[PDB]
This record gives sequence, C-alpha cells and structure tokens, in this order.
Amino acid sequence: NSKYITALKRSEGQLRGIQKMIEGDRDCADIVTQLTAVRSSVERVIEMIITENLTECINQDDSEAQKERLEKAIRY
Amino acid sequence: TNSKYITALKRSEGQLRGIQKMIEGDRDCADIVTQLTAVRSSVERVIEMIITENLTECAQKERL
Amino acid sequence: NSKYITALKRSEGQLRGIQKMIEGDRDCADIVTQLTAVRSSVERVIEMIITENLTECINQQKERLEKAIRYLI
Amino acid sequence: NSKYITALKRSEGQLRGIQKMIEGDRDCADIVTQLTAVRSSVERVIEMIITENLTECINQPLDDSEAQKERLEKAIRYLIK
Repeated sequence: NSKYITALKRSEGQLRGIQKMIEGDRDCADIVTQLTAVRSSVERVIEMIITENLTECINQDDSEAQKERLEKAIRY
Repeated sequence: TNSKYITALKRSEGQLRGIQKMIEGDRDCADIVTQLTAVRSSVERVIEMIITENLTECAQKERL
Repeated sequence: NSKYITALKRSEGQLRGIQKMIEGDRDCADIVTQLTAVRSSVERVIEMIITENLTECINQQKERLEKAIRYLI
Repeated sequence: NSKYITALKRSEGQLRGIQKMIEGDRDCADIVTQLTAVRSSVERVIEMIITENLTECINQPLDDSEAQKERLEKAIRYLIK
C-alpha cells in the first residue's frame, strides 16, 4: 500500500520539477524527456496495482479480471 | 505559452495527491487505476502539445 | 482449442495483406493500423487461452499459481 | 521495403506453427510462449515503421505546410495507441 504512496510522491515531485523547468524556459526535448519519465513512473504504479489485484483476484471476480489479463499481456 | 503547460501539470500534480488519498483510504483499485490512467493521459497530452508546439517552427529535438 | 483456428488464420491473411500493402507502397497509417489489428487479435487469443486456463483451474495445485507468475515477466 | 516483408513472413509462418500446435493439442503454455513471440515481432515491426515514418515526416517534409502537420497525426499515434 504505502509503496504506491512513496512512488506517487516521486511522480508528484517530478511534475513540480518539470513546472520549474518550463518556468526556466528549459529546452522542450529536456521537458519531454522528464515528462516521459513521469508517464513511465505512473504506468509502473498502474502495473503494480494490477499485478497485486490479479494475485488476490484469482484467489477471489466477474468479467473485470479480463481487464487485468488484457493489461498484463499488452504490457508484456 | 509556458503557463498553459504549468497549469496542466499543476492539475496532474494535484491528481497524484488525490490518488495518494485514495490509496491511504483503501478505495477500490479499479477507481485508482482509472484515476492514474487519467493522470498518465494528461501528462501525454502535455507531451503532445509541447512536441507539436515546437515542430511547427523547428535544431533537433526528438524522442522515442 | 479449435475455437482459435479462425482468429489465427485471420491474422495470417491479415499479415499477408500487410505484406501486399507494403508491396503496394500504400499509406503508412493504414499499414500500422492493420498491424495493430494483427497484434491485438493475437493478444486476444493469448487472453482467452490465459482466461480459460484460469477458469479450468478453479473447478478442479500449482497450475493456477505459475499461470499467475506467467503474466508478470 | 523487404526488411519488413521478411519479419511479417516469419510472423505468418509461425502463426501456422501455433495453429498446428493447436492441431496436436500441444498444451498451451508453449503455444502462448509462441503467440507472445508473434505479438512481440509484430510490435517491433510496428515500432520500426513508426520511427522511420517519423524521420520521413521530419527529414522529407511535404511542400504544403498545413498538410505537413500530419506531423500532428503521427505524434498523436506515437503517444496514444
């Protein structure tokens, strides 16, 4: 649980860093590179919740477990 | 053009604080996945707007 | 088992058609959307084989558990 | 573009491979190992067409400037797909 808190705190702080870069008129490729890392850290939190939710979801839903399986095959 | 993207990332920054409050109060994790997917999409929208901002008047900035 | 002849044979003719489209020097957006359709239907066949594997372990045991650790590589 | 053609031929041919692994009933962790292999070869073809299209869009641009923002369409497909 609190793993996901600290990871989302990292993503929140990185978005504050990117705001300070846009304020500093930093280069748009440097902006896009850091925004890309934020996108990836949020997706990593999504992957970790869907992994944990699958591994208790098979020990038990309805047809929302196919969403979890769809997600894991698409990320694979 | 700066404050446009500042405001959009301030909105995403606060949505990540909201999702931390959702995790701390133990909500259904479909709701959490949906909100994080909205955060990822609003970040992707800012990426897309910045890239199509400069490549009209672009030298070289790229990404994968 | 023999449900999935048809989606895979469709994905075969789909990839043959993309080969003709690239041969026909046809538009790139059309080519990558037909390729994403291939990849999605192959993913859907993966998804159905995983899902009916996961139901078949329920009403009969490590076989659910290394199905779970398959999805997480 | 024969470089794409060889990889799509490998993809069709082991799709026949997966189909005739269903026509043995080979049990199915090995057929989804092979289906995963098909999926990732099609995805690395998709990524290759998309990058060399993107460097075609930037490096060899259209003479209509407003129609050269089909940069916008390849960037939106790059991001959300």
